[PDB]
Amino acid sequence: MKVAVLGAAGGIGQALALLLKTQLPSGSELSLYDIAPVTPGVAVDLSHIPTAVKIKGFSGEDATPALEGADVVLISAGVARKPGMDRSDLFNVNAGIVKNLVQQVAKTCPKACIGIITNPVNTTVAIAAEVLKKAGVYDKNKLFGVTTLDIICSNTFVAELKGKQPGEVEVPVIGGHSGVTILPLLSQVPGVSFTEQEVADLTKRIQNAGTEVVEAKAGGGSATLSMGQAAARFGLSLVRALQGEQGVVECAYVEGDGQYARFFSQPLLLGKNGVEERKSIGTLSAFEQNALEGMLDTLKKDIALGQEFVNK
Amino acid sequence: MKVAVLGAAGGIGQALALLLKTQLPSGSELSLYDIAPVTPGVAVDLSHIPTAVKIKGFSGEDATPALEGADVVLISAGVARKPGMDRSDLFNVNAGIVKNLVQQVAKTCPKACIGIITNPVNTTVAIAAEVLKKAGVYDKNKLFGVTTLDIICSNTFVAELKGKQPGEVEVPVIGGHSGVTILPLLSQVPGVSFTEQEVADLTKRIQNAGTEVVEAKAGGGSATLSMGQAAARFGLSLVRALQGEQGVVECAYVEGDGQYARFFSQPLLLGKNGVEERKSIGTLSAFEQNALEGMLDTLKKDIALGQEFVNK
Ligand SMILES: NC(=O)c1ccc[n+]([C@@H]2O[C@H](COP(=O)([O-])OP(=O)(O)OC[C@H]3O[C@@H](n4cnc5c(N)ncnc54)[C@H](O)[C@@H]3O)[C@@H](O)[C@H]2O)c1
Repeated sequence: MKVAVLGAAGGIGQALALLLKTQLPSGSELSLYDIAPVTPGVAVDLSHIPTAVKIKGFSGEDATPALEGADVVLISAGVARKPGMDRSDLFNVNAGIVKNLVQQVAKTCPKACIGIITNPVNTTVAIAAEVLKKAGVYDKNKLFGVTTLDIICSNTFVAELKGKQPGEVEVPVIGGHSGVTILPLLSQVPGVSFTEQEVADLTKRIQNAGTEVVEAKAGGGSATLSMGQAAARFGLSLVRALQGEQGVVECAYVEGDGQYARFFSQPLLLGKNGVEERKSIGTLSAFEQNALEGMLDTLKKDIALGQEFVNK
Repeated sequence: MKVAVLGAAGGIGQALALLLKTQLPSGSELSLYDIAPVTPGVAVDLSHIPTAVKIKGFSGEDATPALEGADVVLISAGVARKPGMDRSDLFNVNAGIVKNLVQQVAKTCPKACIGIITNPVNTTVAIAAEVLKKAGVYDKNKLFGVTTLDIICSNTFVAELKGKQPGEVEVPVIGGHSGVTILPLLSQVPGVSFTEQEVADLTKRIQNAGTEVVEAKAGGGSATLSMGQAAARFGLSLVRALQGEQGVVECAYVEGDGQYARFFSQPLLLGKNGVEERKSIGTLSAFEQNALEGMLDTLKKDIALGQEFVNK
């Protein structure tokens, strides 16, 4: 099976391509693509690592050469926030490239699962959906917003706080991928019970994790490595399910039953064709219930903004 | 165990910290250091990955807080080469950085094992030694020049050629870490046989693998991801050995018996005190015999340079 990374030259893309080179299954194929002229050399550098994963790099305006026969297309192209900005600012910046990149996909590998990393996810996914719809090949079970970073961050904070082994904690995270739209279902963390203030303090910390990294890098980029690792966990999950592994569950922003919004991140059962079943968000706590409602308007706005950009 | 990465904000440094954060044994501590102000931000980014490895970053002029208690110190600091340059050409821009870093290691954690990644390793390892000898704390079982990257490139090219599974091949490589001092013992590869010609092409390819990447990145930088992977393997081998594991063997550049030069790279058994035993380079073919000879001049020359730089 072939995986294609769009935006492989940036900080997130390189960390991701490194992880995938070293962790995809023997026999997999990985093609990298980016406008950056360094791109082909990023592949040559990775080609030197001794794993049964064939790698190739392409530069240019045409991504087409690395989308041929692609099964999974991970999109991390774009740019990221510096100190001050939010996640609803570089909009025209990236939305454009997402728009462009999603188009080449539709023409070249419509039936592949597409994972969107480029922020702001809430909006960029909607834009990709509209482009896929417009081109007449949209498969709503094959378009996901990679929100995995919010999951691994919540795992880490819950572990440290409660003194648990970090690999043994998995917290479900629902909603969206930015600020208020990010909701940790802490009431559902087995074996651990929290106090209202911990839930409050933790939720805040989890929602502001990205800012924590920006202020620390003092305007030297945002999270790139952990983002890389997370995108890496998600790509492998997608790849495992596509190969028939059963029981693969990941929360991800997708087009659902519209119960809360056209797009919403909830627990997903993945299978040979992408989303196999959209799990329920389960029983919420008063706090989660409270928080779930107050972010709605914000979420559909992002979605809105996304739809607009394409249809007009 | 505590691992200190010096020069952590560069491309090698960051790819290396990413791999070590997810791969060191639970319980380990990872310290990052670079003069670049972004460094502490890099650690915070990595601190978001849920593994039981505590990580912190430090910036500034003084590496002291990074070095307190380190058991392993990896030095990837310094400038990489530009298209056209050679590994020898980096001596001037890197000698002082190495000198400064190693002195702080000497004052703060003299017992730690030191891995010099900074090129030209043939020369920078010699500088480090003299510096340690002058601080009066040099342990030749504790100072190594990381050449692991020549190994993994060798296992890759050999596998692609002979149709073997990359993970099953281990070609040993001795000499030094440069265009003509890198000698792969293709004759000792258990299982495969090569033709006069094959050995000829493979050998050149392995020796210029570094340039292959610099050229391919067209000025963007040299091997950084394959290099981060190689230094990670080496660092994992060292740590497993410091912990008591047996049978740990890695080729590295160190002060040996002197049979070929003050420093030479050969198979080394690693143990709880650093280099445990330097294994014999074994059986050489006609060709390998020629190579080994052809290069000694350059090597002693390369070492001579690092020495007078500290002495003179
Ligand atoms: N052993 C090998 O196989 C091998 C392979 C490639 C490169 N290298 C060498 O490793 C070094 C690293 O290259 P790179 O690709 O990461 O380059 P890079 O330019 O991308 O990063 C180098 C980093 O060194 C840091 N640095 C410089 N002086 C410092 C000091 N005094 N204290 C702390 N940090 C300092 C810089 O801030 C920078 O982040 C170079 O000397 C390169 O030639 C080794």
